Amino acid sequence: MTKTSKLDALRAATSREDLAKILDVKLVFLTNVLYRIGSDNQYTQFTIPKKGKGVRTISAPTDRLKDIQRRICDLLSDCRDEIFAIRKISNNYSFGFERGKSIILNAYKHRGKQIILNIDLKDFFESFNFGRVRGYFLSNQDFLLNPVVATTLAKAACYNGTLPQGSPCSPIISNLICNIMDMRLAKLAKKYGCTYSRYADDITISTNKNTFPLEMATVQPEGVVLGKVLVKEIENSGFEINDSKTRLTYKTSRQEVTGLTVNRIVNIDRCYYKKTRALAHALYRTGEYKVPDENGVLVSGGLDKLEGMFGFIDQVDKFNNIKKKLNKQPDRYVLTNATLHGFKLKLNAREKAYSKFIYYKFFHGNTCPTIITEGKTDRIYLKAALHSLETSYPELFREKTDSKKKEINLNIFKSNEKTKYFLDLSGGTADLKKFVERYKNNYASYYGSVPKQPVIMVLDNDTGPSDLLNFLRNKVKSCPDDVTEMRKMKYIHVFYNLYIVLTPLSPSGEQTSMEDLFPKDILDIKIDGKKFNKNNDGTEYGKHIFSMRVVRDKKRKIDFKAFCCIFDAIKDIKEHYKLMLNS
Amino acid sequence: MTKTSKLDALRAATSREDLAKILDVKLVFLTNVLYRIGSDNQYTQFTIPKKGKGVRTISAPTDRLKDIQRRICDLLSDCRDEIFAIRKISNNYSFGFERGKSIILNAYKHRGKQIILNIDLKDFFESFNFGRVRGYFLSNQDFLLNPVVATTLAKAACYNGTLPQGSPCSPIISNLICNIMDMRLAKLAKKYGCTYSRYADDITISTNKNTFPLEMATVQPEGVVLGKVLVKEIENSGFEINDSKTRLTYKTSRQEVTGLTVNRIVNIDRCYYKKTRALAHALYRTGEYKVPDENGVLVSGGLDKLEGMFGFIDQVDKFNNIKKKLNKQPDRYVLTNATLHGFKLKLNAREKAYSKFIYYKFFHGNTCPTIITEGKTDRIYLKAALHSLETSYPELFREKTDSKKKEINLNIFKSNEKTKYFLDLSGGTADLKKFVERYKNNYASYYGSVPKQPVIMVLDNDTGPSDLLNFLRNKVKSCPDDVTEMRKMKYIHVFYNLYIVLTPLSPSGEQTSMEDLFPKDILDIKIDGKKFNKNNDGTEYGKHIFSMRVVRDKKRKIDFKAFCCIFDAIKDIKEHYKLMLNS
Amino acid sequence: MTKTSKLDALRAATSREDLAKILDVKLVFLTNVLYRIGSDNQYTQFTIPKKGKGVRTISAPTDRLKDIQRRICDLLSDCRDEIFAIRKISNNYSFGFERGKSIILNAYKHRGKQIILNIDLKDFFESFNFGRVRGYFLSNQDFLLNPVVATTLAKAACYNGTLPQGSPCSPIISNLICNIMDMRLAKLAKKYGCTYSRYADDITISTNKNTFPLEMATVQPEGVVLGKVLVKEIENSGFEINDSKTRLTYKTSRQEVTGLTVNRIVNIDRCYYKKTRALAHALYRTGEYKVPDENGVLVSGGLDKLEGMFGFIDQVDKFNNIKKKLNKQPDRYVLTNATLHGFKLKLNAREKAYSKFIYYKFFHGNTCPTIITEGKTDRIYLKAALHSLETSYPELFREKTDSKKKEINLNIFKSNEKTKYFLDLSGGTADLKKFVERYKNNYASYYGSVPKQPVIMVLDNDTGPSDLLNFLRNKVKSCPDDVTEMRKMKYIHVFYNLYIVLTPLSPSGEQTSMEDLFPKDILDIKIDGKKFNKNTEYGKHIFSMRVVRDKKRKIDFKAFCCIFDAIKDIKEHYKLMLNS
DNA sequence: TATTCCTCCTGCC
RNA sequence: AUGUAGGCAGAUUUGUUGGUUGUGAAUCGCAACCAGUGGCCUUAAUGGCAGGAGGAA
DNA sequence: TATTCCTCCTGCC
RNA sequence: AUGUAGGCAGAUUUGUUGGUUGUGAAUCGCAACCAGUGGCCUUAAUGGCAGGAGGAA
DNA sequence: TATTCCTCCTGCC
RNA sequence: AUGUAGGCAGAUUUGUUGGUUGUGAAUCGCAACCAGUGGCCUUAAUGGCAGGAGGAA
Repeated sequence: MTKTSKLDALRAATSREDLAKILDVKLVFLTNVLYRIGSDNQYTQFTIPKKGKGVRTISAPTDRLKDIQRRICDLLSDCRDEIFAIRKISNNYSFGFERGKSIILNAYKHRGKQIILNIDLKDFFESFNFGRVRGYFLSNQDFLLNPVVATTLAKAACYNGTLPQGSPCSPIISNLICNIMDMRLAKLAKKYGCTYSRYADDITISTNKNTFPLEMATVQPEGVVLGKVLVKEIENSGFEINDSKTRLTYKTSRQEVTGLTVNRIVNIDRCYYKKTRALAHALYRTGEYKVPDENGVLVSGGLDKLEGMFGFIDQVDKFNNIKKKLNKQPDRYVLTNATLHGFKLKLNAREKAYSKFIYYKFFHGNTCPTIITEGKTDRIYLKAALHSLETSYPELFREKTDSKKKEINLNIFKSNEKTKYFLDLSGGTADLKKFVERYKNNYASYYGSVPKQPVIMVLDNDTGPSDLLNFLRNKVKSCPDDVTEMRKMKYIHVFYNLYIVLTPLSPSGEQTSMEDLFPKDILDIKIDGKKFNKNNDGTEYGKHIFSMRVVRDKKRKIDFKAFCCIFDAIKDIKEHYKLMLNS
Repeated sequence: MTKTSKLDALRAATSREDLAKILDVKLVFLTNVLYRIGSDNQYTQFTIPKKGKGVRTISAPTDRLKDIQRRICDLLSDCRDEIFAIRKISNNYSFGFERGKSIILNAYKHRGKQIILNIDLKDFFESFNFGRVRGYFLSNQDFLLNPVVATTLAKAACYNGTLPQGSPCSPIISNLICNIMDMRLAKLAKKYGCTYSRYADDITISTNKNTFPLEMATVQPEGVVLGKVLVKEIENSGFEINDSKTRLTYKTSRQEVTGLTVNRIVNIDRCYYKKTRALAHALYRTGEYKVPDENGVLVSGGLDKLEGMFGFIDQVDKFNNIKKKLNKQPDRYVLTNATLHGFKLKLNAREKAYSKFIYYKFFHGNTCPTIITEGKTDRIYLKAALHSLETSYPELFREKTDSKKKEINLNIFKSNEKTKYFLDLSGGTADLKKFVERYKNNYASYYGSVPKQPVIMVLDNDTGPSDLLNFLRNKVKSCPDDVTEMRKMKYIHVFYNLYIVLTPLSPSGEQTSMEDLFPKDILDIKIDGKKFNKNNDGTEYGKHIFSMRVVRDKKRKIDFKAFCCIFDAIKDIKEHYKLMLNS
Repeated sequence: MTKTSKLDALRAATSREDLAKILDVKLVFLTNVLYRIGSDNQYTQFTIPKKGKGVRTISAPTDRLKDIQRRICDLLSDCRDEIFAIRKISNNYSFGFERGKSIILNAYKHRGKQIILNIDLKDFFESFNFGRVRGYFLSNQDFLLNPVVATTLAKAACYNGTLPQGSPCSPIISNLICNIMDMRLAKLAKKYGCTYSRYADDITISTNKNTFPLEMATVQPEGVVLGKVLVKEIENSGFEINDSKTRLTYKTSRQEVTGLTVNRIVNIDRCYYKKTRALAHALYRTGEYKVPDENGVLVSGGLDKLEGMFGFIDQVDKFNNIKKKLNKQPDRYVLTNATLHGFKLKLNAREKAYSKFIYYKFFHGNTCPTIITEGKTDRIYLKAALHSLETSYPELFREKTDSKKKEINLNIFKSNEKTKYFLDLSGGTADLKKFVERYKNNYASYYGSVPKQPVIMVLDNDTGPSDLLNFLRNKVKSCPDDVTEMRKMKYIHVFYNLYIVLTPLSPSGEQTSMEDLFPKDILDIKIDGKKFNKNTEYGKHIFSMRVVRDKKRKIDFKAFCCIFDAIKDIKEHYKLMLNS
């Protein structure tokens, strides 16, 4: 329990009652799912098409066997972690279905190697039969389970005397039983001077030798023929080889480990990144991009899918950056210390494409108005205020599938390290000034596309926006005469779709920030006997604690009367932009 | 004819009358040249020696036949261009005698290939016999000329059976009839993974394989043996292979395509550039260099023989610069804010030698005074004046070849993009001040040789050189504690051979420019109601329009008398420098 | 004396008296040493252990034959230099025991080569028998010595039918007699396209070819086998080949020429440099490092040993730096806008380690206080003052060998180009300000080690150190509060072990320097009728060289005790701080 | 011739 | 007023792979640099693992 | 299954 | 109130050489890049040469 | 042992 | 005063190719880096093509 003695609890168990307690399910429910309704009668088969005529068949547990198997998976994952701790070892050979392991680390193991050999195991899960699972639980030290517990686990895991593909616990059991082959193959590889790794049923054996060892594989004119020692090592561990998938790749072609290039660095497939580039280009250009859904029929993809692809590329990009940092050797020379558009000089071409896509997502292809604020707390204030006045502004909300789960119809931009890296927007005022400065070129970079929604920058009055106001006056000149009239106006219209909303002044014309919009009954509340500092100048608590324990604290019953103004402005802006699209 | 239907006119031609009309020559003259006087009785043979005591014989036509053949060459070149346009193809395989093609593009085709194969065709022009020329004009589907026109073209184009080397129309006919072999060899090369190109009779076949294809050529233990397929392709097209000139070159030796190195980039032969470097060095030291003549005895060789070699090298340098600009790999950089002598860091060694030579030509090895004037209109005024007062100043003129053509004996320096690139003289005041700054080092860089002529810097009085003069009194000390008195003498001697000449001051000593020298009668002469803005800084015609119209145009007979001061100063400077040299 | 005439004098000599006069010894002593007392009886014999089962035996002259052979060695070295000069040639195939030649140049001859062949000659000196030396001295042009002189030289230079390993003259004689094989092998190597060099008995033949010429050496299953041509060219020159030492090295292994890596540049062995790095690290962490001795037991080892190791590495570093300077590549680019710690951007890793060691030597692990100054003559003034006041301050002195060799215990820091390169201390005041700025980080860099001695910056009064005083007021703030009283103290405590000592301020308050501390009469001294410039004039250099340095006048140091008592007060203060 | 939980997307197997 | 004539098209236009980087009206091209002319799997969930984008408390 | 000594240390052979 | 069972550890975790550069609580590791999967010697003085750190006249 | 001509020079074939 | 002798000169000094870059009292050399130890053509107009240097209109 608590990542300390789950394995001890499992070993101590002597009956299905103990096992049911460990899994945290009733004994009646467990033995009803497993035995009353035989586990062999709770699997549905589906198919994944394969280009090689046939298809890949997946057996999946129905509803409740799946829950029991997920519990077994959690138990066995914790047990494996504890075994690793006890034996004082680390996972260096298995990457497939392992916690803390990814395809990136598996590829990194073989980065830059002269020759790479790829083997695939035939019918990986069908090879783990019921006898093998039960025998592993009975015989392998560190488990040595009592017969009843081991048999119950084996029956809850297996379908037709083998591990099904779609069972949640099959991955971990496969890892546990394939550790034997892992160690044998690691010994063999180290013997013949090769790096070895596995990812599910995908074995990679690389070497820096110019010729692969003859005991591992030879390149006959017929093709790649695995050596007898390696083949017998794999077959003596109870697995077969898919002879039609054995590859031997030299440095002069693309060396791929589990989908990633390893010729020089761990990289994405160039074809994949270029296709993501082209899909983003198509989205910017017309209004969308098309992908095949099931049978080659081109259907429009969503922003979610393209963002997921870009994030997949960015995972490898970020890994490479983190690795490059540890090697960076300081150098001489200087530059402009970044300028307008000078923050993209540090970015890749892939990272430049991702930056452009993120900017599009937030400011050019946004499907709802995007609100930019000037800090980490204005977002919480705006969200709370809009939630309180939901009925006052119905048009600022969307509707879910008839469950009263209404959501805010806005993109409240959240600035963090990632938007600082890609967009150059960490929430500072200088950052917003540079944002406005570059807005023209950023807008132009999207192939004449016209955003359908406005981008509203809601920020304080006279507190932060002074240089920005000077820039607006001296450069934009969106109005015939504007010096301080827009310093006190319902809103502003800077550029194509960019608007700015300043916090309304007091009746006396005072310069009031966003927090002044709360009633006086709330600004004076003391948390732990600490006076709420006015905004942040200062025994006192800053705006962070104010937002966390006052504004978001719904029990305090904060009335957002003097917030309606701001929301009203946004509403009007929406209509205004529509008129622009109608003119 | 619109650059599209000259081929149409040739097709429509049906008699010698139509051909003569197309050529724009009287029919009687054409028939006289071709028939009354045998075309074979209008040729002269001369020789070019060959390394192996050999002879390259050239048959060249006389003037009357050469004019007709030049007209035919122009006609057929237009026809070839129109055929290329019509078939919607480009010229990618032929470079020898082609418009818009050079050896640079020929070499660029093979810029970095692993193996080059060079073949040369024996007796290239003696294989285009009369039958081939006449038949090509008869049968090619783009010509299908009437038999009489084709016969007359082949008669004019041909010496006794075959094309003569020296005929103007032989090259274009060679290209037209060698396109057949070009296509055949292009197909053959594409089959065996090789780039193919031709330049006259110089065939290059390059490949990136480490072994040249066995069917194209092999390296036997006797030399290069051409594959039977390639030999048969060349011979079936009616050409012979000069077996003594077949070469196969690896990247370990110099790979040459029509005179240029193609190992990594398209470059000049290193020996040639080094020899040009040495020739310029000899010129700087002793005032002359020596190159062999026809008889074998060394002779001086002028500044135009050199400076043609420099231009030949600069052609390749400029081509490479353009390509680098195309790629340019933009990234961070800091040039250290530039400096004196900092403009030469962007130049490679070859361009540095060229820039040094240009500076020697214009400021250290002049055969006559060099006049440097800021801008681009002052030299126009100076040339017009010096032409107007030719009688007044005979010593400022030199005679031409035979009867009489007197010309300004002064290098009126012209500033342009090339001068800014190589010398850092774009025609501004700042560049002129930097020129004066560097003059001492530039003078010292020429191995102690003393210029034989002055360098006169003609400038307006204090309007632009306000800063320059400060330098002359802050670092140079050219005058004894002079600040504003120096703006009152007809000439100034900065140092060495560098003199300055400011515009004479007005009667009241007011600041003035050389433009004010023009009489005020012709000052306005406004045309179309637009006044001529003298300073072009107050739709008023600028300084260029005024210069062209008023100054360059005759029929006004401008009274050039205010410019007599500048020429008097030039005479005084010449006398001063002559006296100084005699010291 | 007249190296060119020595060759003529030797080849003109005809009697043992002439040879003795050339060697500058009395004929009686020479002939008594060489003949009366057997030359074979004046040789001690000692062994050096070998890694294998063998041992290297060395026979060395006792003490007097050693002197005779030293004179002969100098004579023959001058003769060889003259023979090089007259022949209008230079040495290119031998680096060995040759003047002006080193292992660095020997390795540089073979720098980027594809394959390196290393041969070692067996029993090098044992192959130069007496007959061979005499025959060379007799029948070789450019010497053509009289048989008496040649026989005397051979008798002096030879053990029983051999050249002693420990004889001060065996090196040069071996070089002269191996020149024949040098030319033969140089021509042979040029024939087959190879660089050839010899260093004593270490022959290196290198080629840029990917296959070594079959006539020179070939790789068979047995190993490396030298070709017949090369083996005969060596054997017919009267030398043997140590076959077990023959090596052929491709670029995929460490290519070593006389101890140095050759693969890409001339470099130190990486294992050696890393070992020195680790030894310095152990010295910084603990109080000392350890190294094995002859008997196989670890011992402390002094700063001298580690300093020598670092200097050996720095020799190659400096050679590479000079070559890189020669090649160079002009360009424009900012260099970190100078700033602090930027001077280490020009140093590579080895040079950074050496710089750290030098800084530790002079400021952290110093065994005596280190005096820093702002100029070259300040330290001379302090040294003269301490030498004159030896009896007054025995506490600032130590016995080197106790043989009345008492010497200044104060480690008076001296500045030069090397300290500017490795420490950024050229003596300028701004450099001292930067030094005080960096002192904190430099102190922290030695793994919490506590210095055992102070470090005193002796400067003048508010003349140049004004920047230092401003920095101390606006930063550090050792004292709670000060405006200008810092200029008037016995000493100032700045950091852990760093102190500043200003001169005794004038009673009226006028700023003073080292010169003002001298008596008025001493400052007024004039040489060649020239007054001494405060800062027809004399600079500080002449003042120091002729006035302070020269004890002819028994010059008096009056305003020099005060700084000495200040130094002793600093010593006591730091001792108390350590004992705190 | 700040640390949970709950939707959706990507990728590998 | 003119003034002989011998063979053109196997009918027509930028060889190619990979990797790294940059860039482009881009579901893929182009340019540079490095290495080349072996072979080869390739519509991966509803599950595991590693991530990504949001929303609530 | 600055030009002479003296002491010490390093490295190669 | 619950409910069959047929094979695991040949018992357990980061293959390796050289060069260059950087770096590290370090008598040796680690990372980057380059080239790879041949062989091999190593206790180097009291002598010579090449240097380094100082002290004195 | 202005966009037209004219002169000269370089290079390739 | 003196204080024995056994063979060297095959008689003399920086192996070399190409590319790229830099540089030099230079018709060529030198240095760095990259790749090596195959072969080999070379006096190119008065013609064509591609350029360069100038002058007039």
